Amino acid sequence: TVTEPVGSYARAERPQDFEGFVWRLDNDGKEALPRNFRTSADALRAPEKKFHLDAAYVPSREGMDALHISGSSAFTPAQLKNVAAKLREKTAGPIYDVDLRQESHGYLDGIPVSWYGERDWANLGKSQHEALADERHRLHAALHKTVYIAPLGKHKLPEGGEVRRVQKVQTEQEVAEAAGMRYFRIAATDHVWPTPENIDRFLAFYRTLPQDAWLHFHCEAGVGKTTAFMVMTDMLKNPSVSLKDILYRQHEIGGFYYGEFPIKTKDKDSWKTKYYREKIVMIEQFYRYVQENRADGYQTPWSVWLKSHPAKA
Ligand SMILES: [Cl-]
Ligand SMILES: [Cl-]
Repeated sequence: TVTEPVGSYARAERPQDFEGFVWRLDNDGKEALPRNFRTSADALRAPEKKFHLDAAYVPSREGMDALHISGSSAFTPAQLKNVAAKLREKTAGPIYDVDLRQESHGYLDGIPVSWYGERDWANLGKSQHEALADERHRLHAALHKTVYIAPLGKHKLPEGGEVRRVQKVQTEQEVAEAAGMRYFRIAATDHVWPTPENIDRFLAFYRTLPQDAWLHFHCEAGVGKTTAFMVMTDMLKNPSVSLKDILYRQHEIGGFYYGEFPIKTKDKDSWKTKYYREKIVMIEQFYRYVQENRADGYQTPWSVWLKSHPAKA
């Protein structure tokens, strides 16, 4: 009798110890595009040293050209419009803004902000329904109110920033439409593997997309959750491609490497270690799901399949 199965370690943490306490600046808006902007049409570059990968290896590009996905960090309304434009030059299908942020976020006076709690876990433990409700109330309560927006610096604590009386409030859905992009929200928690619920929602969403749909995934930094869903999409759309090729190419176009590697972590980041290891196992577990469930068209949802086929540490 285990309390929390592999893939659900975060459930053991206490949400009450990571409540939001400040409006974090998601992007200074100085660049034309958000950080870590990348597409499946991009050329593959040398892997990062930290992952100890074979730089000489040439991963398969089978399906890359048809994959039609991209990723990036958070952004300003203007940076998103730039993304939409760049993507429109690559496709004629609907471009989706896939918001993988569980944390409450929005735009105050056009400034992209989020209600940050330690580890960005201000909405940890909440269902998507509750997280969105919190976000809706907080965004609305900020109108005509004085707010403190600041970027995080020393030890993930507010550093400088600005104070202003909000005159306009917008949700990402609104900003997404303004850029001519469809919107789909997946309330996934930062630093951890997406819950069975997050993936169940994404999978149902995937089966409904038209053939020419372009998915633009993004989170706060655009590395962790963004690469995971990019990887999942790659596996789903290109099931005949090996796990190695998938992980290598998703990494070499600007994403994170979700395979095994010497996980080195700072003393103040040691809490991340087990989550990184958990994600490596779950990545393999998802790959197994796709291989064993594509034949009948995914009749069995991920959550259900995962319960009868739990992963090992
Ligand atoms: Cl609920
Ligand atoms: Cl993440």
